[PDB]
Amino acid sequence: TKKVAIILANEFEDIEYSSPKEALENAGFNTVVIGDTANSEVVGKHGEKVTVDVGIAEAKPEDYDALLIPGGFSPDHLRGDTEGRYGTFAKYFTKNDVPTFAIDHGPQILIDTDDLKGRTLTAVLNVRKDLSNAGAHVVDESVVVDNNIVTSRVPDDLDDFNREIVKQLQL
Amino acid sequence: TKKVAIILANEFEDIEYSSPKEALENAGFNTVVIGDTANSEVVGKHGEKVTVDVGIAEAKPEDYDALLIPGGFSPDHLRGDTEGRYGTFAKYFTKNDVPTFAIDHGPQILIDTDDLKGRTLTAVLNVRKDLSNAGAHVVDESVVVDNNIVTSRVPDDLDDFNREIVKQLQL
Repeated sequence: TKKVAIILANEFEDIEYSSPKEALENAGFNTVVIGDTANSEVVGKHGEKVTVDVGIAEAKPEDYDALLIPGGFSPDHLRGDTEGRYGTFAKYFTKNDVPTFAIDHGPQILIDTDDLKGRTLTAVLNVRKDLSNAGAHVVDESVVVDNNIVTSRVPDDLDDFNREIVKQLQL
Repeated sequence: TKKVAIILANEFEDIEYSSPKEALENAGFNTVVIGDTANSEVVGKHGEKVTVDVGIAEAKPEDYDALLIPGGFSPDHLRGDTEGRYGTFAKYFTKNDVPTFAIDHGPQILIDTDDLKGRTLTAVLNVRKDLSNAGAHVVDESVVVDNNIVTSRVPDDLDDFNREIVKQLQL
């Protein structure tokens, strides 16, 4: 069975967690929350409470068949890690062409892989300039699929996002 | 006289608004809050309420002698402006070498000027990579002064930040 790593800090956009999680699980895939401390709780911008399954220090990226990065301010928090561990984690996925799903602010973590040069991505308007500064070809579409990397901008994009991420994993 | 434009959205870091505002006003300078709509109220991430003085649609950067950008998630919201009007507002200050003060996440708005290449600044760890990708020389110091641009990282830097921003205006 295929299993998706979801990297999560506080103040994630609740629905950008719950909606892709439900779409993946409905397609038969499992999901695992990776955050600072196993068994700690992170809380969405709108109060959703999620328990972290696996600590970032223990997580083995090769265990997972895809990476999901919900938006809101969770990505910004993750990029506060003094050792940059979430960028390093994401880099396994970008370096090995493993399905990598990132919505809204989620693509901010992909900047930290240094692997975006010549990749085609969208994201929330707020961060598009930083994606372009990281060398991405940035567009403004509801979903963008560049081989393994699937990106979307906002919660209104979820239908399109969800349908692409599940297709990616079916391969 | 001397008037400092403070660009502000919801979820600013309260003290990064109030402490520089108070230093500037102690030293005899006026502050004007620039936001989406004149006379509306924005609320800090710890609850502080601020009235917007001047709407970004009306505001003319030439009218001001400095720009102050408090951090928290305010800069992120401002960068979400559909027409990019807060970046455009900042461009006046960076092009014309007017005193420009940004703390914590505040330098994220300076990215949108496209004027950071070769400039030296600091910011909160979370956004340094994006400043480097924008061509800035990023360092980790409590306050950095590059001609007109004064930056700092976190609220603990505020004594150093405040000293430098007031020194700019006296000069």
